[PDB]
Amino acid sequence: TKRIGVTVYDMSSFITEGKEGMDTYAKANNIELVWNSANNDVSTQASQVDSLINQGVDAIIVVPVQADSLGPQVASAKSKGIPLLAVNAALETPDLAGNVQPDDVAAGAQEMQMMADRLGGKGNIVILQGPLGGSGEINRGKGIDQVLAKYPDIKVLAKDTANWKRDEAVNKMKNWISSFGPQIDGVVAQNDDMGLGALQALKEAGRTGVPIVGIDGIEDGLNAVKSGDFIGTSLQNGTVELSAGLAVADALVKGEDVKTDPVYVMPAITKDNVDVAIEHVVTERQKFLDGLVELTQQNLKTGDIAYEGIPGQTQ
Ligand SMILES: OC[C@@H](O)[C@H](O)[C@@H](O)CO
Ligand SMILES: [Cl-]
Ligand SMILES: [Cl-]
Ligand SMILES: [Cl-]
Ligand SMILES: [Cl-]
Ligand SMILES: [Cl-]
Ligand SMILES: [Cl-]
Ligand SMILES: [Cl-]
Ligand SMILES: [Cl-]
Ligand SMILES: [Cl-]
Ligand SMILES: [Cl-]
Ligand SMILES: [Cl-]
Ligand SMILES: [Cl-]
Ligand SMILES: [Cl-]
Ligand SMILES: [Cl-]
Ligand SMILES: [Cl-]
Ligand SMILES: [Cl-]
Ligand SMILES: [Zn+2]
Ligand SMILES: [Zn+2]
Ligand SMILES: [Zn+2]
Ligand SMILES: [Zn+2]
Ligand SMILES: [Zn+2]
Ligand SMILES: [Zn+2]
Ligand SMILES: [Zn+2]
Ligand SMILES: [Zn+2]
Ligand SMILES: [Zn+2]
Ligand SMILES: [Zn+2]
Ligand SMILES: [Zn+2]
Repeated sequence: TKRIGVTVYDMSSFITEGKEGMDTYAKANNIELVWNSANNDVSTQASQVDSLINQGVDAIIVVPVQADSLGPQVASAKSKGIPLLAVNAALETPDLAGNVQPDDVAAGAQEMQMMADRLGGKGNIVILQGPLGGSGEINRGKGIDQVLAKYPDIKVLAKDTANWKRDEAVNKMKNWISSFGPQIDGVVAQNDDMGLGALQALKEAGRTGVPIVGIDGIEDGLNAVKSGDFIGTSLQNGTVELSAGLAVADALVKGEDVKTDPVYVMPAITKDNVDVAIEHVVTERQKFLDGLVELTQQNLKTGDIAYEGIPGQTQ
């Protein structure tokens, strides 16, 4: 019955894994999802919002390219009574109908504290950032900086974007390896994708056992934690977070009272608990999807939208 449009920045590993979850929720709830991807381009995303408005969809979910963007389109959707939600990354506009977000400051602090722990509070690092001007970089960078403020003996040799992408991270890391070589004691990657690119560059430079930390717990990232290629990651299960987003949108379409601003808090993943994340994200995905609508509805009541039974979460 209901048609809900989705426009995402790009089909990143996080979004790709999460789409299966969103689609599972949609099928169970008589929602037709209209997928669009913006190729990392603000103007393309603006065009996709506008087309969804024109089509007269029941609701619109945006996973934005840039935080300071889409004002006219958000205004337009609100003026026409079409609920528009930001999910996964943030917008600056005051006109959202909902706003379903990770605590990216906390995630950035958590990854940086994993590295400080690994390094014993001393060493030189490099930092790979998400797309500049996206809330992911802005907020993960705040959290990283909060932790760096406590470690005078940790030095950042370089920071730059690799736009969430593995192969851009390979190239950036190759430049830094050329510039700074075995001065690099660790890599702090704002997502798993970029940390995996950094791993590849290090491997090619003959360099083994350099600590790397990531964010997301995508399939390859979890495998890296399990093998010791990564020191850890922070779980951002897209199947859970994106279906939470859709469930808030569905509730708005239905005129239901709902928490419109829930927060996804990413649990720490290490060798201690990685096995359970691997079951849910990698090896028993279909089983996890079969439980997702029920999980989503339960979590919507507590507000704890990240809960999925990972060791360390609230029991
Ligand atoms: O900022 C929005 C992005 O989707 C991030 O949440 C992911 O961690 C990137 O892999
Ligand atoms: Cl993937
Ligand atoms: Cl699917
Ligand atoms: Cl598949
Ligand atoms: Cl599908
Ligand atoms: Cl922390
Ligand atoms: Cl803590
Ligand atoms: Cl710890
Ligand atoms: Cl050092
Ligand atoms: Cl050292
Ligand atoms: Cl920094
Ligand atoms: Cl690749
Ligand atoms: Cl390649
Ligand atoms: Cl690669
Ligand atoms: Cl993956
Ligand atoms: Cl903790
Ligand atoms: Cl599948
Ligand atoms: Zn699949
Ligand atoms: Zn699908
Ligand atoms: Zn916070
Ligand atoms: Zn902690
Ligand atoms: Zn610690
Ligand atoms: Zn050193
Ligand atoms: Zn900084
Ligand atoms: Zn590659
Ligand atoms: Zn190569
Ligand atoms: Zn994946
Ligand atoms: Zn919780």
